[PDB]
Amino acid sequence: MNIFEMLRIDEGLRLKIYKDTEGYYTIGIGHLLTKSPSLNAAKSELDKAIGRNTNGVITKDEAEKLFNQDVDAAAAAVRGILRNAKLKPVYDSLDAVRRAALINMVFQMGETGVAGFTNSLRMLQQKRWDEAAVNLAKSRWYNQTPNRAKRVITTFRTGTWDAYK
Repeated sequence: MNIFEMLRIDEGLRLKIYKDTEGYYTIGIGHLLTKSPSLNAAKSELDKAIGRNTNGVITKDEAEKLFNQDVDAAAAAVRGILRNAKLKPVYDSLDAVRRAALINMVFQMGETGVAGFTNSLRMLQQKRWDEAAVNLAKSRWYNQTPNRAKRVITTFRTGTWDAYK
């Protein structure tokens, strides 16, 4: 098991532009294209990504390509996140699994959502730090996609993959 797997399990895999839960323009295994309105916007977005006039269609490879980047990036966010908000040593003290969920939770957060968390994080404390996490996954996925939200916090709160297993 792993973060990849885990996200493929949580995100699902779509090759045709759709709206997510929040009604955004998304694609693949999470690829948020755009928050707008007009598809076009999102389509165009897709186009520069891919670079080939997809017209809302992609391929497994294509998708897999976006994915990896998305992941490496969440993985990167996470660090910076607790980089700030102080509590860096927490980032370091972490283990695989916790940290995987962390990556999950924060993927594919986007500056605005990112910002807040950091706040809610600092303003929390070295020991409290944890609940903002659980807190953020809740809300992001609660109401709408609660199994996911459950799957995460657990994994996060347990350091065990059994949940996704």
